Amino acid sequence: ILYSDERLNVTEEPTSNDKTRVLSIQCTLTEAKQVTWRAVWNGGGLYIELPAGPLPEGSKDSFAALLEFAEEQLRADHVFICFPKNREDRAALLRTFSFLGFEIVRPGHPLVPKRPDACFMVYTLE
Repeated sequence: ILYSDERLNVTEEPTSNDKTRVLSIQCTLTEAKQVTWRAVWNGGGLYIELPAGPLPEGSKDSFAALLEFAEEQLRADHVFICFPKNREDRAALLRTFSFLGFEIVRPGHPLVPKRPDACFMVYTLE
């Protein structure tokens, strides 16, 4: 099931009556920016994973908007945003998002704890 709203179209891909699920959110260049996003649903919170998307050349107001909509429907709060470290982008990203009151953490895999260089952020009903 996929619906399209104001320049935003999402497709929900559930799996069984348990466990996590997979969802895709596509945002159009409403403000001159179009990117394909990938988000996985984990429990009562939304998860955002950036496999390979244009980090730079994007505003911050757009991100906040998509966050408000998703939270409305899902009615959740625990939203996480994880993206790589291209060059000059994560700085301002936290500068604004910090207005919410999230926590900064880094990924740690049993094989490769730190190396991929992926900034992970986790926030909940503040």
